Amino acid sequence: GLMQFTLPVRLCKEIELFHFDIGPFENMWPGIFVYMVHRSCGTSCFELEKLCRFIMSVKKNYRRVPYHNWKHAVTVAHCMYAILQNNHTLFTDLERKGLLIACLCHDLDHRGFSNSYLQKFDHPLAALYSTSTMEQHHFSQTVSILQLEGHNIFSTLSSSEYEQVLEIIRKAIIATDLALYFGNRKQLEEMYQTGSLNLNNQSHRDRVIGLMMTACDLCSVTKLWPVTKLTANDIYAEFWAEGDEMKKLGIQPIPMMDRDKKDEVPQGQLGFYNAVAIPCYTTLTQILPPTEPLLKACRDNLSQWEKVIRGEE
Ligand SMILES: Cn1cc(-c2ccccc2)nc1CCc1ccc2ccccc2n1
Ligand SMILES: [Mg+2]
Ligand SMILES: [Zn+2]
Repeated sequence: GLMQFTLPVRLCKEIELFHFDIGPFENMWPGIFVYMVHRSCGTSCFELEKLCRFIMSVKKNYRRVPYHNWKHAVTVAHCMYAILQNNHTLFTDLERKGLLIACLCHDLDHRGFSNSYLQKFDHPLAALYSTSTMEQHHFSQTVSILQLEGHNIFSTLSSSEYEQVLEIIRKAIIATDLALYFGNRKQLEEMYQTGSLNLNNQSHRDRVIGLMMTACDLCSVTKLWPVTKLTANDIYAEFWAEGDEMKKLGIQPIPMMDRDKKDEVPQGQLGFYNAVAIPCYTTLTQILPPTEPLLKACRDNLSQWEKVIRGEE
């Protein structure tokens, strides 16, 4: 009850900032998550014994893949923490509880392959989940872990509150399918620009939570340049492996996944910032003004990729 998690002074201060990097000490990550849950939600939100046991089962069910790994799960949870903490009064008790767990669980048992590759391979999961294949799987794994003995962190919620929190987590995880982001943001764009956006409209909250999930998921682009640049290596390590597997199926991959076209990376990064990242943090900054530092950091990183193409680095 009176057992608080306390970080060293540099982490205690920097963790409140959007561009915080969780560091290379894997054994500190669970404690960092618990710290964030306690400040974001409260020390009474979860039983510490169950929470700690949930965290370690989630960790065990992330694989040793270059990018879509346990570090990614905690990083995305930390972007969510920073959004919630800078928007104190905009979110319910259930939403703060669910969204931190949603972020931690959002890539559970990821294999380092896209929905497209599961489809072309004809993987069993592609016949079970025709669309947002991996994202339905991540949610399926989340329910299964919550259903392990002494793992039900939501046990002190009522039946209605429990169903509500699992519906928040389900929508939040499905929303991390980037295929769904483009239409979600367009609708948010129209709703903001015609002034019809209403945060007491459940269907509108869902969309806004959705864009928050995309923003947290892409948050590598919002770090200081050295972190962004080194994370890109891990991102392309998965893509190129997938491109290798494409070539094994007798399918030339897209250039993004073809290691033979490494040189085009800087230009591919420009497109993704202009097509995906900047639009995402822009719409998010309009709806939630205090998330402006993500847009700013993302613009700074866009400029760094522009400097790479100009051979300045
Ligand atoms: C779209 N596109 C195409 C290329 C590309 C094309 C040809 C040759 C090399 C590359 N690269 C990308 C972006 C890759 C990418 C995808 C998701 C990300 C999420 C967070 C941070 C960085 C990310 N970067
Ligand atoms: Mg994912
Ligand atoms: Zn992710």
